[PDB]
Amino acid sequence: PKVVIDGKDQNVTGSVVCTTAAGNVNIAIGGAATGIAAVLTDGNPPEVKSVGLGNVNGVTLGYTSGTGQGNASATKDGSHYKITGTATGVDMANPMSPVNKSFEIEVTCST
Repeated sequence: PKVVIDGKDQNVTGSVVCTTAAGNVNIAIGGAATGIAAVLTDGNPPEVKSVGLGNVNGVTLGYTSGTGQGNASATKDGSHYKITGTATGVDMANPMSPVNKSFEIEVTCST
């Protein structure tokens, strides 16, 4: 599993678990210390509906489709998923302007 936020590798150790419901793919990495999750469509190519990166460098980052904030794309190659885009968050100290960091997620939902 590979998670990169703002060009910085998170070196994630948490396991990757994927499930399906109501025509969507739910991807989740790790647990409390990680809090990463994603929601894709079960089509090809998959459309990113949301990505949650948890709290990184003081900001709770995530992407949400149809908000005008950030962007996100995904590709599926077998069980492998690649999600790239720009996540947004609130600057707790200076809420004047939002925070935009790029992210890249590469996971396999196998074994």
